[PDB]
Amino acid sequence: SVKLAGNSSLCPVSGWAIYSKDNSVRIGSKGDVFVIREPFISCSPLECRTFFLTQGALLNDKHSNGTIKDRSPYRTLMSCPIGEVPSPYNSRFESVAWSASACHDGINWLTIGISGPDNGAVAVLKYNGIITDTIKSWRNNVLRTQESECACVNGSCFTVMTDGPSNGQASYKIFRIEKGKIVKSVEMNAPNYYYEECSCYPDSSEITCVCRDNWHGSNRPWVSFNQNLEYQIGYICSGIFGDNPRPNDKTGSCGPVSSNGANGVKGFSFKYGNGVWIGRTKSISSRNGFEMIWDPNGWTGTDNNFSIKQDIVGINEWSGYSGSFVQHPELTGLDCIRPCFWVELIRGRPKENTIWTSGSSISFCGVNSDTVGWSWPDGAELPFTID
Amino acid sequence: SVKLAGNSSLCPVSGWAIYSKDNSVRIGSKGDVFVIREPFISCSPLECRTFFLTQGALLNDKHSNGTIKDRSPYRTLMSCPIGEVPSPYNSRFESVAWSASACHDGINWLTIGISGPDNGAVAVLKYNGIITDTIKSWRNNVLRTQESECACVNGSCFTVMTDGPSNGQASYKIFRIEKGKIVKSVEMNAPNYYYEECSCYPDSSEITCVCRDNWHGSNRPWVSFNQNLEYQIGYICSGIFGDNPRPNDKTGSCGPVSSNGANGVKGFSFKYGNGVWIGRTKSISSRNGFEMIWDPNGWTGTDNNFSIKQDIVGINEWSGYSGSFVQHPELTGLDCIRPCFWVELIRGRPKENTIWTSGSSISFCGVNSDTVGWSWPDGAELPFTID
Amino acid sequence: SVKLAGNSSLCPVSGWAIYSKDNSVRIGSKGDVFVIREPFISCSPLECRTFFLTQGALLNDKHSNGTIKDRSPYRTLMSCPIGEVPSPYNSRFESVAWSASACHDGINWLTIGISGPDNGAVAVLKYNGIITDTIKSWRNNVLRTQESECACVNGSCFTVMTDGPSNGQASYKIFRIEKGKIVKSVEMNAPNYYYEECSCYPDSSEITCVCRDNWHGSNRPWVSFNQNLEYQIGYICSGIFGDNPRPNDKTGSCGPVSSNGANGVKGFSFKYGNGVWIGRTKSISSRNGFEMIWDPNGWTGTDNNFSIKQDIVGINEWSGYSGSFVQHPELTGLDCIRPCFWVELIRGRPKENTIWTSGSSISFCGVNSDTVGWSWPDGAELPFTID
Amino acid sequence: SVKLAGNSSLCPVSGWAIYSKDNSVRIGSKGDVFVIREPFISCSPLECRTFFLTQGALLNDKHSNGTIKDRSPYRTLMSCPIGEVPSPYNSRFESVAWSASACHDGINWLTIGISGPDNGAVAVLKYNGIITDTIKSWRNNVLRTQESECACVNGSCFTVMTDGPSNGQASYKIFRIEKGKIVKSVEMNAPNYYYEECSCYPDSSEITCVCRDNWHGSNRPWVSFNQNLEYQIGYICSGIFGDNPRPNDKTGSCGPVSSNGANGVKGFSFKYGNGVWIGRTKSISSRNGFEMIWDPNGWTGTDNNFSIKQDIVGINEWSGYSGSFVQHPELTGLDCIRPCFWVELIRGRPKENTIWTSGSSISFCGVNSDTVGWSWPDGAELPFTID
Ligand SMILES: *[C@@H]1O[C@H](CO)[C@@H](O[C@@H]2O[C@H](CO)[C@@H](O[C@@H]3O[C@H](CO[C@H]4O[C@H](CO)[C@@H](O)[C@H](O)[C@@H]4O)[C@@H](O)[C@H](O[C@H]4O[C@H](CO)[C@@H](O)[C@H](O)[C@@H]4O)[C@@H]3O)[C@H](O)[C@H]2NC(C)=O)[C@H](O)[C@H]1NC(C)=O
Ligand SMILES: *[C@@H]1O[C@H](CO)[C@@H](O[C@H]2O[C@H](CO)[C@@H](O)[C@H](O)[C@H]2NC(C)=O)[C@H](O)[C@H]1NC(C)=O
Ligand SMILES: CCC(CC)O[C@@H]1C=C(C(=O)O)C[C@H](N)[C@H]1NC(C)=O
Ligand SMILES: CCC(CC)O[C@@H]1C=C(C(=O)O)C[C@H](N)[C@H]1NC(C)=O
Ligand SMILES: CCC(CC)O[C@@H]1C=C(C(=O)O)C[C@H](N)[C@H]1NC(C)=O
Ligand SMILES: CCC(CC)O[C@@H]1C=C(C(=O)O)C[C@H](N)[C@H]1NC(C)=O
Ligand SMILES: *[C@@H]1O[C@H](CO)[C@@H](O)[C@H](O)[C@H]1NC(C)=O
Ligand SMILES: *[C@@H]1O[C@H](CO)[C@@H](O)[C@H](O)[C@H]1NC(C)=O
Ligand SMILES: *[C@@H]1O[C@H](CO)[C@@H](O)[C@H](O)[C@H]1NC(C)=O
Ligand SMILES: *[C@@H]1O[C@H](CO)[C@@H](O)[C@H](O)[C@H]1NC(C)=O
Ligand SMILES: *[C@@H]1O[C@H](CO)[C@@H](O)[C@H](O)[C@H]1NC(C)=O
Ligand SMILES: *[C@@H]1O[C@H](CO)[C@@H](O)[C@H](O)[C@H]1NC(C)=O
Ligand SMILES: *[C@@H]1O[C@H](CO)[C@@H](O)[C@H](O)[C@H]1NC(C)=O
Ligand SMILES: *[C@@H]1O[C@H](CO)[C@@H](O)[C@H](O)[C@H]1NC(C)=O
Ligand SMILES: *[C@@H]1O[C@H](CO)[C@@H](O)[C@H](O)[C@H]1NC(C)=O
Ligand SMILES: [Ca+2]
Ligand SMILES: [Ca+2]
Ligand SMILES: [Ca+2]
Ligand SMILES: [Ca+2]
Ligand SMILES: [Ca+2]
Ligand SMILES: [Ca+2]
Ligand SMILES: [Ca+2]
Ligand SMILES: [Ca+2]
Ligand SMILES: [Ca+2]
Ligand code: NA
Repeated sequence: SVKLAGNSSLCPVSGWAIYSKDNSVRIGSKGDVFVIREPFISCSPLECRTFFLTQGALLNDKHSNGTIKDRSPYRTLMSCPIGEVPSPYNSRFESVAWSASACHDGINWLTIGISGPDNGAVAVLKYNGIITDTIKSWRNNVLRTQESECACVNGSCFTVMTDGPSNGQASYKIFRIEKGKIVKSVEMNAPNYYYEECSCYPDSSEITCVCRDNWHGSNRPWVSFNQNLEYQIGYICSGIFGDNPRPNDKTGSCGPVSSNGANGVKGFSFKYGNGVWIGRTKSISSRNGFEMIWDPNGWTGTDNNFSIKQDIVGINEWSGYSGSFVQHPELTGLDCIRPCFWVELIRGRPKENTIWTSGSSISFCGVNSDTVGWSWPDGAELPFTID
Repeated sequence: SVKLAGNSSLCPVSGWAIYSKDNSVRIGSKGDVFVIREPFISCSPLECRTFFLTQGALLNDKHSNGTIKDRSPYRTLMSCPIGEVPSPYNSRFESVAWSASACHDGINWLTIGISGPDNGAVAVLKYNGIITDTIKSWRNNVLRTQESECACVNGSCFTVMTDGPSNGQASYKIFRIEKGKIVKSVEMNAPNYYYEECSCYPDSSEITCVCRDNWHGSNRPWVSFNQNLEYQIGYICSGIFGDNPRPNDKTGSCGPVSSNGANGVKGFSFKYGNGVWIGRTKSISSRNGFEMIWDPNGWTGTDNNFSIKQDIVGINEWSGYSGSFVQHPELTGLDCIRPCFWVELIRGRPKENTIWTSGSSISFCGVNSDTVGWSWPDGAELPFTID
Repeated sequence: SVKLAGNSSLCPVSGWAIYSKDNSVRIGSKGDVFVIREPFISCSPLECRTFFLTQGALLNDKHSNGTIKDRSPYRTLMSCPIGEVPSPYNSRFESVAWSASACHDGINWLTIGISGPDNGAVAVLKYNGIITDTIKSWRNNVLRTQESECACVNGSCFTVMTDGPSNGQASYKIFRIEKGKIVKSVEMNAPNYYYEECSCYPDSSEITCVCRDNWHGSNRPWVSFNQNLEYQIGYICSGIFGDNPRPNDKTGSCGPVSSNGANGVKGFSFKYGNGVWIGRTKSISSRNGFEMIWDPNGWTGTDNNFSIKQDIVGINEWSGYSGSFVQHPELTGLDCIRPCFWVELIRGRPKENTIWTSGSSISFCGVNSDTVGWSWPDGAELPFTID
Repeated sequence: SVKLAGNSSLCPVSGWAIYSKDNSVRIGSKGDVFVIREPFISCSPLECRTFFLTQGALLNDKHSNGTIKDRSPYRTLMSCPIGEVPSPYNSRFESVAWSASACHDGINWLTIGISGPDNGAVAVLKYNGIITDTIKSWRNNVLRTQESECACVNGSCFTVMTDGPSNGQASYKIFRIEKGKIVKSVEMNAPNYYYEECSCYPDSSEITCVCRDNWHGSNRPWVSFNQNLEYQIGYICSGIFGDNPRPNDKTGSCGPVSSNGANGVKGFSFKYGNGVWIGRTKSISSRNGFEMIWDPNGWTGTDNNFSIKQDIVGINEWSGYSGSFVQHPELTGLDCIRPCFWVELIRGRPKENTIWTSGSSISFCGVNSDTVGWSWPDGAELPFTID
C-alpha cells in the first residue's frame, strides 16, 4: 500500500470509450434504489466507486416527495461500486452531507461531507472513516464543495470550497489535506471571478480545476496550483462555451463571458498544452444532451473552431452534472494519468411532472483506440407510480 | 491483532461533529428494514458497527404490529455497518435478545444477549460468535443490561446488569469478562440508588458508567470502578438535570433528585475532572429534542449554570435513547480515547397513530475543531401504509 | 488450514443455551425470503452456516403455491450465515437438490445434493463447490439422505443414504468421503430396521447417527461406526419415545416400538455412556412443541424415568424437523466436541390453510452454565396475503 | 496467481451431472431480479460466475416492456456467483454491452462488451475492470461476439467476432488477447460458411469453437486454431443436426446443411477425436427441450446413429441458448480440462403473452460417474402481474 505519486502527465487521448452505466432510475421503479443527486466517481489503486448524495429516501416511495430541495438534514454521502445502482443493500455509508468530495491518496479514502444550517455549515473530514478534521463556514452562506473527486499527489489531497452568494462575488478557498487533516488553506484573490463545483485533477504533480461560474460566466473558470497552494487563475478562452446555459458558439474570452452567464451546471475540462477537451451539454438553454469536443487551441484561443466532436447523450435526452475522474498509473499500469469522466442524468423536477428529482449516471474513459459517438440516456419512463 | 490498552485519558472536546445518520424509518417506508429499538454503536480497531434489537419483523408489514412490546422470543441482537439501514440483507446475526450489550476487546467481539421469561431470563455471552458463558436472573424480575457498548481495558471487558423492580430498589451487578467468560462479578451496595441501561466507557484504565434512575431520580446515577470491580458511586450533581422526565433546571443534588424522578430514558454523560458533557432531551416531559451541554463544574457542583450548548435535534422532533461510544487510539491513531455518542429517534407508538414502534439513529464524535448545532431528526412521515 | 481431528469426546452438558433464531416466515411476509424446508446448521473452523432446501420461490409470491410437495426440479441446496433469513441477496448457491447433506472437513465444504427422478435420483457431491463425485439410486425409489450435517474425523467425512419404500424394509448405505470422493461404502445388514434422515455426529473418532424409523418404530433407530465403516445397530431403549407420532411414555424397547410406529419426523439424540439427551416434539400426535430430556440410562434402559426436561417450544406452537450439529475444538478452543441442535419451525400445509409450506429455525448449544426453558416459536400470523 | 496452462486434453465424460439452477424468473415474480438474456458461465482458478446481459430493468416492472429488443444503450454486462439470481444487490458491474464475452487467464478477468450503434459498434475490452483496448465494427453491420466465455492458454485469451449480414455471407475475425490488449487478429477465409455466437474452449493448447450458421446451415460450423491464429474450418458432419431450427435427423454433411438452415440458436459441442458430444434442443422448430448426445463418429461421419442420449429439459418446456464452459486443472486439481455447459431457459416474447423476455439458467459438468436424465425447466407461471 503506497501513496499515489501523481507526478506523471495526463495521457493524451483521441476519444472516449464507455466505462459504466447504472440505469438507477429504471431499476428504481421497482427496486430499492436511493433517490440521489450529485454523483461522482473516484478510484483507489484497486477499484473505482461511485459516490453520491442521497435524499434519505428511496425511488417510488412517498419520502422522495420534495427532493428538488438541495439541502436537508437527511442527505447523506454514500458510495457503491461503479456501475451498480445505489441501494441501501450495496451502499457504504460515508458522511452526513448535502455537498461533498472524496479521493483516495493511495493508502485510504478521504471524504468531505458538509451539513448543518445554511448560515453555519460544517465540512466534516474523514480518513478511512474516522473523523480527522472539520472546517466551518467563514462567510455564513452555504459552504459548498466540489461534488466530484478531490485530487491527490504524493500523499497530499486538494480541494476547493466556496462560501457566499451564488449570484455575485463569493469567497473561494483552496485546501491541502494530509491523512484527513487540513495542513494549509489559502483564500483566492479572484475579483470578478466565480468558482464552485470544481472538477480538479492531478497532472505532473500539479492540480488543475475547471469550475462553474454561476454569477456571470458562460465559459468556465479555472485555477491551477502546486503543493504549496501557489495558484494561477483564468477562464477557458474557447468560443465553444462550456457552461449551461450559454449562448451559441462565437468568439470567446479569456475572462468571464457575461452573455447567458448567470446560472450554470457543474462541469469539467481537460487541459493539454494550449488545447482542451470540453464536455458540455448539447442544448444551450437546459440540461439536455452531452458531447465531448477537442479544441486544439481552446484553452488560450478565443475562436469557436474545433477538430473533434464525440456524441455522448442526444440533444432530446436529459443530462445534468458532469465531472472529471482519473485513473493513476498505480491502478492501470500505464505511464500517465488517464482522464475519465462521468455524466449525471437528471430525472424529475423541475423539468418533469413528478414529486421527486433523482439521477442515474454514465461514465467514459479516454483512449487512443477507436471509439464511437452515440446516445446513452437515462431511459426511465416518467412519471412513476408515486407521482 | 492486539488487545485495546484502554489506559489513555478521554480526549478533551469542544463540540460534536456529525458522524452518521441512517434514515432507517424513511427508507423502510419502501425498503426491507427491520423494526428495531435500543440501537447502539461500538467499534473494533478496524470499523464501527450499529447494534440493535430487532422485533423479528420489517417496517410496513403486518408483523410490525404490537412492537410497542419490549420483550418477546422474536427479538434478536443484530449488527450492521455504521450509518447503513438495518436490513435482513446487510445485517449480521449476533444473539437472541430483548436486552443487550457488545464490545470489542481488540481481538474479538463480545456480545451479551438476554432472552427467556421475565421470572428467569438468561444472558448468553458470545466471543467471536461462539457461546462462552451464561448468567441467569438472580432476582427473577427481568434481568436487563446496558443497551449500549460494554467497555474494555487490557483484554478485560466490563458491563452492568440490573435485576428487580423498575419502580423501587433493585439489585445491580458489575461484571469483568475475559474472552467472553465471566471472571468476576460484585453486587453493588447502593441503598436508595437505582441503575439501569448504563452507558459505560473506559478512561485511564478505569470504567465510568452513567445510567438511568427509573425509581426516583431526575439526575443520573454514576458508578466508576477499577479492573478489580472496586467501585465508587454518586449522582451527577449539576442542576442541569439529565434524565427524561425531569424538572426545569434549578439547584441540583449529589443524591437522587426526587422531583419528576420516577420513569426515565437511557442516556449518557462524560466526566472531565469536576466538569461534565451532558447529553439530554430538550423537552422535560417527553422524548423530544436533543442537546449537548458542557458544564465545567457539573459532575460535583449543584448550580444550574453551564458554559456551552450545542443543539442536536430540535425540541419539536422525536428523540429517544442515547448512549456513549468510544474510539480507542488503536482505531484513530490519537493519544487519547475519543468520546462519541448516538441518539435513537423513536417513531410510532405510543405517541403516533401507528401499529408499530421503531427508531432510526444519528451519531456524533467529539472534536476540538469547529462545529455547529442544528437538528438532524428522523424525517419519516407517519402513519405508514400498514397503519 | 487443517483437518478437523474429531478425536475428542462430546462435551457433557447440563442444559441448552439459545444460539440463533432467524424469524424467516415473519420477515418473508414483506421481505424477499425463500420458501424453504429441511434446514440445518453446520460449522467450519471459522463460522456456522444454515443450509436449506429452497423451493425455487419466495414467500408471499404465487410460486410458493403447492410447496407441500417434496421433490421438484426447482429445489436447490443453498446456505447463509446462521440466524440470517435465507434470501436470494444473502444466500450462497450449493447444489440442485431435493434432499441433502453438508459438512466441512477443516479445509473445505462438502455438499451432497440429490436431484432427478424418483426412480433414478443422483447425489452430486461437491468439494469447495467443484463436483468431485456422484452416486445414483441403487433401489430406484427416492434416494434420500440426512437433511442435516455429515460428520468428519481426520479428513474423512461420513453420511448415510436410504433407497426404497417409506412404509417397509428399505436399503441403507453408509459412505466414507475424502475431498468429496466416495472412498468406501457399505450396505447395512439391518433386517426389521429402518433408517432415514440420520442425525450424525463425531465422538472420539467414531460416528454416531440417530435416525427416523418411518416403517414401524416410535423410538429412534441408531447406527454407529468407525472409519472403516464397521458398524453396530440398535434403537434407543428409553420409554421416553423420541419420534413423532408416538404413544405416551411407558416401558420402552431396544428394537423398534411398533405402537404409533409408522410415520415420523427427522430428529436427533446425543449419547453419553448409558445416558441420552433426547430432543422431541411435545405433542405425541403432531409436530407441535419441542423439549430436551436428559435420561441418564435412556440409551440402554427401557424405563420412562428421566432427570432433566428443558422446554424449547410450547406445546400449542408449530415445530418440525430437528437435527444435531457440533462445534469442534478447532472452532471453539474447548477440549471436547460441543453438541448443538436446531429445530425447524414448519408453517403452512398441511396443518394451516395456506397455499404454501415453509419453515423458520431456532438453534441452541450445550453448556454447563445456567439455562432456562421457554418457548421460541416461529411467530408468523397466517394466512398471508397470497393465500 | 499463475496463468492457466491450457495444455492438457479435455476430460472424457460419460454423462452430465447437474451443477447449478438459479430459478431467476420464478424468484423475480416478487424479488428484484434483472431482466436478462444471453447468460453464460465462466470460471477463474477460484470460482465460477454467471455473466449476463441485463436490460437495465427488473422483472415485473414496467421498464421490462419491449425487452424482446436485442440492442439498446441500457444493456449492461454484469456478473454474479453461479446459481444465484442476477439481482442489483448481488451483481458486479462489468461493461456497457449488448453483445459480450469474458474469460479469466489465471491472473485477471477479461471482459468484452460491445455497445454503440448498429452501423459502428465498438467492443470495449477490460482487464481487471480497467479499459485495455477497443475494437470497432469493420463492416458497419452489428459487430457481435460469442455470448459465452472466451478461451485461454498460457496467458493468451482467444475470441471470435462477426460483422455483417445475418442472412448471408458475413465477415469473421479471430483475436488473440494478452492482458486485455489485442495482439493479433485474422480475418477468416470462409466462403459459403457462416459463424456467430461461437462457443470456444481450450484443448491441448489449441482452441476449438462451435458456432451458429444463421445463413444456411442446420448443422454447426466449427473453427479450430493455434496460438498463432492458424486455423482449420469445417461443419459438424453428424446427421444428428445441432441447430434450431433443423430437419429431423438423417444423413448429414461436412458442409452446411441447407435444409431448415436459415435462422438458428447459439449452441455448443465438444470434439473427442472423431466423436462429438452434441447439446441441442429437442424440438426441431422452436427453442424447446434440451438433450445431450454422444455420437462416437459424429465429428467426421455423416450417419444419424448415436450411442448415448441424456435428457436435460423436456420437449414441452422452454429452452434457449446454450454454451460451453470449462474447469481447468488449476481449479479442480484434475489432470484434464473438464467440459461443462449451461442452458438459457427463455421466457416471455415471442412465444408467450407477456410484455417482456427474460431467461433463467441451468448448468451441468461432465463426469465419468453415474448420471441421470430428467427435466430441469424454468418453472415460472406466465403471465406475470405486469403483463
Ligand atoms: C394489530 O394487533 C391488534 C392486537 O392483536 C389487532 O386487534 C385484534 O384484531 C383481531 C382480528 O380482528 C381480533 O381477533 C378477532 O376477534 C374476534 C372476536 O373475538 C372475541 O369475540 C368472539 C365472539 O364474536 C369470541 O368467539 C372470541 O373468543 C373473542 O372473545 C373473532 O371473531 C375473530 O376470530 C376469527 O378469526 C379466527 C382466526 O383464529 C378464526 O379461528 C375464528 O373462527 C374467526 O373466524 C378474531 O380472533 C382481536 O380481538 C383484536 N385484539 C385486540 C386486543 O383488540 C389489530 O387488528 C391489529 N391491527 C392490524 C392493522 O393488523
Ligand atoms: C397450486 O397448486 C395446486 C396443488 O396444491 C395445483 O394443482 C395441481 O398441480 C399440483 C402440481 O404441484 C398438484 O399438487 C395438484 O394435486 C394438482 N391438481 C389439483 C389440485 O387438482 C394448482 O393448479 C395450483 N394453483 C395455481 C394458483 O396455479
Ligand atoms: C448553493 C448554490 C448552488 C449554485 C446555485 O446550488 C447548487 C445548485 C445545483 C444545481 O444547479 O443543480 C445543485 C447543488 N446541489 C446545489 N448545491 C447546494 C450546496 O445546494
Ligand atoms: C424492564 C424495565 C425497563 C425500565 C422501565 O424497561 C425498559 C424501558 C424502555 C423504555 O423506557 O423505552 C424500553 C426498554 N426496552 C425496556 N427494557 C426491557 C428489558 O424491556
Ligand atoms: C421420501 C419419503 C420420506 C419419508 C416419508 O419423505 C420425507 C418426508 C418429509 C416429512 O415427513 O416432512 C419431508 C422430506 N423432505 C421427505 N423427503 C423427501 C426426499 O422427499
Ligand atoms: C445481430 C444478429 C443476431 C443473429 C440473428 O441477433 C442475435 C440473435 C438472437 C436470438 O436469436 O435470440 C439474440 C441475440 N441477442 C442477437 N444478437 C445481437 C447482437 O443482437
Ligand atoms: C515519479 O515518481 C516516481 C515514484 O516516486 C519516481 O520514481 C519517478 O522518478 C518520478 N517521475 C516519473 C515521470 O516517473
Ligand atoms: C407531497 O407533499 C405535498 C406537500 O406537503 C403533499 O400535498 C402531498 O400529499 C405529498 N405527496 C406524497 C405522495 O406524499
Ligand atoms: C513526497 O513527499 C515526501 C514526504 O513528504 C517527500 O519525502 C518527497 O520528497 C516528496 N516528493 C516530491 C517529488 O515532492
Ligand atoms: C499505556 O499502555 C501501553 C501499551 O501497553 C504502554 O506501552 C504505555 O506505557 C502506557 N501509556 C500510558 C499513557 O499510560
Ligand atoms: C495487561 O494484562 C496482562 C495479562 O493479564 C498483564 O500481564 C499486564 O500486566 C496487564 N497490564 C496492565 C497495565 O495491567
Ligand atoms: C487428538 O488428535 C490430536 C491432533 O492430531 C492429537 O495431538 C491428540 O493426541 C489426540 N487426542 C486424543 C485424546 O486422542
Ligand atoms: C489421520 O489421517 C492421516 C492421513 O491419512 C494419517 O497419517 C493419520 O495416521 C490419521 N490419524 C489417525 C489418528 O488415525
Ligand atoms: C503443461 O504445462 C505445465 C506448466 O507449464 C507443464 O509443467 C507440463 O509439463 C505440461 N503438461 C502437459 C500435460 O503437457
Ligand atoms: C409497452 O410498450 C408499448 C410500446 O411503447 C406500449 O404501447 C404499451 O402500452 C406498453 N405496455 C405496458 C403494459 O407498459
Ligand atoms: Ca454560468
Ligand atoms: Ca479553437
Ligand atoms: Ca428518572
Ligand atoms: Ca455548573
Ligand atoms: Ca416412526
Ligand atoms: Ca430412564
Ligand atoms: Ca421489495
Ligand atoms: Ca441455422
Ligand atoms: Ca454416428
Ligand atoms: Na404444517
